[PDB]
Order: sequence, then structure tokens, then C-alpha cells
Amino acid sequence: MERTFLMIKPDAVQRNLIGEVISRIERKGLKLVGGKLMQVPMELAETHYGEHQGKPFYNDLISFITSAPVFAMVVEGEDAVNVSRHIIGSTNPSEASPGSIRGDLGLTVGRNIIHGSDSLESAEREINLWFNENEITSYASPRDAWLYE
Amino acid sequence: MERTFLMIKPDAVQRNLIGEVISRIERKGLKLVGGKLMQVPMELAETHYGEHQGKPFYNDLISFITSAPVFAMVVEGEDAVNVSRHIIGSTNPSEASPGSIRGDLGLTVGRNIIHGSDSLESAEREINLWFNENEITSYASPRDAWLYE
Amino acid sequence: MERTFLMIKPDAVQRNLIGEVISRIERKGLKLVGGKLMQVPMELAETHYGEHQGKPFYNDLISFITSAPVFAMVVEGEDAVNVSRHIIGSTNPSEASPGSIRGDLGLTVGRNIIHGSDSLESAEREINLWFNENEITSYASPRDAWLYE
Ligand SMILES: Nc1ncnc2c1ncn2[C@@H]1O[C@H](COP(=O)(O)OP(=O)(O)O)[C@@H](O)[C@H]1O
Ligand SMILES: Nc1ncnc2c1ncn2[C@@H]1O[C@H](COP(=O)(O)OP(=O)(O)O)[C@@H](O)[C@H]1O
Ligand SMILES: Nc1ncnc2c1ncn2[C@@H]1O[C@H](COP(=O)(O)OP(=O)(O)O)[C@@H](O)[C@H]1O
Ligand SMILES: [Mg+2]
Ligand SMILES: [Mg+2]
Ligand SMILES: [Mg+2]
Repeated sequence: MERTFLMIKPDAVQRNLIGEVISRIERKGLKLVGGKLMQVPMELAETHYGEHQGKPFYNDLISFITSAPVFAMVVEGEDAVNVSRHIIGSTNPSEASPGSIRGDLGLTVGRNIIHGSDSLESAEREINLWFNENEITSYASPRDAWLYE
Repeated sequence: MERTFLMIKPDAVQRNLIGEVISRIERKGLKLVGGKLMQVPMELAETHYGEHQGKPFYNDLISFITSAPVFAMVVEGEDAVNVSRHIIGSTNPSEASPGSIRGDLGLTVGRNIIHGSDSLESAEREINLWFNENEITSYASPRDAWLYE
Repeated sequence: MERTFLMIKPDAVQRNLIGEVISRIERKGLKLVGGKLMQVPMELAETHYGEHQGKPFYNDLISFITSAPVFAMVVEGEDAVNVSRHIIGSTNPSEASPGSIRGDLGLTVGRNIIHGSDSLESAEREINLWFNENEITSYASPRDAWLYE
């Protein structure tokens, strides 16, 4: 089944919102298949956020993401990449739909709760960057027969 | 006052979200006026969803809706039909607004949690199809003085 | 730091939705810095809602806002006026996004749960009108370093 990379950022961690973010992912029908609380080393931060090296927020992003643990996830489900982006909401929490993770819990664009892969291509890159395959489980669940034709 | 027919589908029943969906309806201010847990007969499913007869998903539609019990409901309030459609959200859960029942809880279009009548006339037909009048109660909520001018 | 005036209306008070409304404000990141349960004198209502004096709904507005107590608040945070309106949703709960306070909890345009100031000008006006400076507390919170760069 399709997989994406999700990551609860240090603002949500330091706000004691880990369970609440997870609940939103779970209740959507997405399956957690990889999951670890970890500190992000500088090298990992930078390769993760490589595409943004040009920009004025870059230094502040790298600092932020490396300032306290994140909860990194691999998440499975039909159309999982676009589904997750949909529930996460716009990069800017003031544009994100109410009801979305960022919309409900994020205040500013730079501190916006959670990351999700932006495409299949960047899902497979990020999943490989953050996880080894031995860290990723595969398992059938009761509700699987009810989520899918 | 205006009434609509809502039905918590088998996916939400088998995922144990009955209470959660009812709560979404109740806090919107809609009044539950009829409700029963029931298995859907083949004949009722087919007449209820007859407008979809030769669409590719129809056989799946009919097998799903008959596969386990549903929670059938008559709900009352000003503009109940549209108000209900609005908190249910789009047919496809990944189009449905975050914060809507389908946006938050459904994963795929085939398994989208809850049904609501799509028009005033389809509400009266579906209400009549699913309930006899002696199944529909009549009562004043203390809250009404405050939902309306 | 930018601040705005939010007011939980007698309909949410009379449906016992006070904590639930306050929770959506808090979890967005907004900091409650002033707050008080109070009956609204007629003159306070009239000056707060003076703009609408001509309109056909004005008399209903005044009677409604004075029918039971309200919860008056001053809330603080970056872009607080717009951020507040965003989570609150459109005046009409039927056009407000699912997931917003008005979309999930309101039923009609006149019984729509909460007020927020509509610009920086009206924020300062409403805060001054409803509160004295000595009822508005100023304080560092733990989360602050995680909401903002
Ligand atoms: N204008 C900005 N100011 C500060 N930080 C930003 C800005 N734009 C993006 N960021 C940070 O960079 C992260 C990645 O940006 P981008 O990849 O465009 O969005 P997304 O995280 O939604 O995929 C954002 O989630 C955010 O934390
Ligand atoms: N493209 C599709 N693939 C699978 N199932 C579908 C599809 N379109 C509709 N359905 C199913 O048929 C039901 C009724 O369809 P429709 O009347 O168009 O939507 P709604 O239920 O939003 O009014 C939907 O609730 C869904 O269960
Ligand atoms: N057509 C209407 N009918 C009844 N009440 C209305 C109407 N329009 C506005 N109101 C009431 O007056 C309040 C103030 O109106 P307005 O400033 O237009 O909206 P908002 O409160 O979203 O800033 C609304 O929250 C609502 O309680
Ligand atoms: Mg991106
Ligand atoms: Mg339809
Ligand atoms: Mg206004």
C-alpha cells in the first residue's frame, strides 16, 4: 500500500500535542507503520530541507527542526500522500482550513506542527532518508476491510 | 419543521464511530427525531440507491451498504437538509473539507462514513422509505429557544 | 503584541459550550489575557453593535446579546484579529468552513456562538469599551518560544 513520511515537529512535541496529532492521523484511516521519537541531527535536517537552501527562512527552519525531538512516521493507506496533505492543511496555518491539523493547532507559518511529504517522489526519498526498512512494519488491521473496496 | 434522512454507514459502525458521528450532528444543533440500528434489506438498499444503477461502483455500493448494520436517522432543524450536507462534506473524503465528518473520518469515496439526503424532495422520499411515522418522535428541546430567532 | 476582543455569545453560554469554545481558542496558540462572564447592559450592546443600527436584524441582535450572560475576552498573539476570524468562520454558520467554531457549533446567522473584532481598529475600540487596562493581564507562557520565531 502507498506510503508517505509524516513528522510531528518540535513545536507540537513541546506543546504536548503528540497524542492529539496522532489521533487525527489515525481517525482518518491512515495506518502507522513506522514511528520513532528522535532528535534530528544537523546533517539530516539539512538534507531533508535541501530544496529550501536559497530562502530567507532556511536558517530559522534548520535551527527549529533540530531544537528538540520530532516524532517521525511512515504512514500507509490508499492515496496516503495526498490524503495526509489534505488533513494537514496549507503551509501557512492562517490559510489552512479550520479542521485541519495546521488550521486548528498551528499559529504561524514557521511553527506549523507537522510535516508531510509533498509528492510520491518526495515520500520515497524522505521515507528512505529517515527510516531503514527494518524500522518499518507491515501488518493487516481489522478496519482494513472497512476502509477499502 | 424541515427534516432530513441521515444514515451512519457500515464502515463507521464496524470502526466503532457511531457515538462520534452522532456527537458531530448533535453539537451542530440538529435534533435527532428518529433513529434505529438496523440491517439493510437488499430491496431497501436498491430502491434507496437506485439512481446509481449502472455506474461502475453500484454493485460494490449495494454489497457494502448491506454488509453490516447502519444507524438510520431522521434529523430536524432549520435548513436541515443543506446544514447536514454541509457538515458531512463532499462525497469524496479527500475533497471533503477538513472538519467535516467525511473529511476527518473517511479515507475513500466508497467508504465515506455517513449518508445524507441531497434535496428536500429526496429527504421526504428517503424518510418515508426508511421510517414509518410512528417511528419518528416529536419533542421540544430546551435549546431551541436559542438556535433560532 | 497584537490583541483582539472575542466574546462567547449567550447562545453558547445557554448550550453549555463555553469550555469547548475556549478550548478551540487556546489550542490555536492564542493567549487569553483578559476574560470575564458578565451580563451585557443595553447601552454596552448598543455601542458595541452601533454600526448595524439601521439593519432589519438590529433589534433581534440587541435582544439576543442582552438575554443571558456572555463571556468577554481579550486574546493576544501574532495576527490575532485575522487568526481569530479564521477559526471562528463566516458570519453564517452554513457558509462557515466545517472545523470552524461557527461551522461546527452554530445553526443560524443570528445565533452564531462567538464574536471577534473585525480589524485592528475595531479590536482596540472593543477592548477599550469592554475592559479596563487593569483587568488585562500581561504574561509570558511556556509555549510562546514554540509558537513564534
Ligand atoms: N515563509 C516562511 N517563513 C518561515 N518558514 C517557512 C516559510 N515557508 C515555509 N517555511 C517552513 O518550511 C517548511 C517546508 O516548506 P514547504 O516545503 O514549502 O511547505 P510544507 O511543509 O507544507 O511542505 C514549512 O513547513 C515551514 O515550516
Ligand atoms: N466514484 C465512486 N466510487 C465508489 N463509490 C462511490 C462513487 N461515487 C459515489 N459512491 C458511493 O455512492 C454514494 C452515493 O453517491 P452520491 O449520491 O453521488 O453522493 P452523496 O452520497 O455525497 O450524496 C456515496 O455516498 C458513495 O458511498
Ligand atoms: N442577516 C442577519 N440576520 C441576523 N443576524 C445577523 C445578520 N447579519 C449579521 N447578524 C448578526 O450580527 C453580528 C454582527 O454582524 P457582522 O459584523 O456582519 O458579522 P461578524 O459578527 O461576522 O463580524 C453577527 O455575528 C450576527 O450575530
Ligand atoms: Mg515541501
Ligand atoms: Mg446523492
Ligand atoms: Mg463585524
